[PDB]
Amino acid sequence: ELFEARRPKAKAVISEIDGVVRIEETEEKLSVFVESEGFSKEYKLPKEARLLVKDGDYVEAGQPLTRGAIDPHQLLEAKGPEAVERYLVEEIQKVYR
Repeated sequence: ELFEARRPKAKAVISEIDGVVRIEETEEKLSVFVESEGFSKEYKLPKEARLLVKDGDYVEAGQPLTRGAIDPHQLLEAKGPEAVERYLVEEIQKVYR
């Protein structure tokens, strides 16, 4: 899955830009706002999904919000080549180790 650069089947959502996390939990919804100084994008997730972020936390661009495998391509647009190289080499080594 790593050597072929495939979007994982159960994949985590990563933040596109910087901001601070503001949680919203409805009975039927679990939207998450990452709020920057200019404007902000909203990510709607399944209700039972696991989160890595406490509320009101500062998240860099390309930081996993969800638990799951990162899509290497989403990461390439957000963080640039060196960040993807870091992710691939370590994630491969995880299995072999």
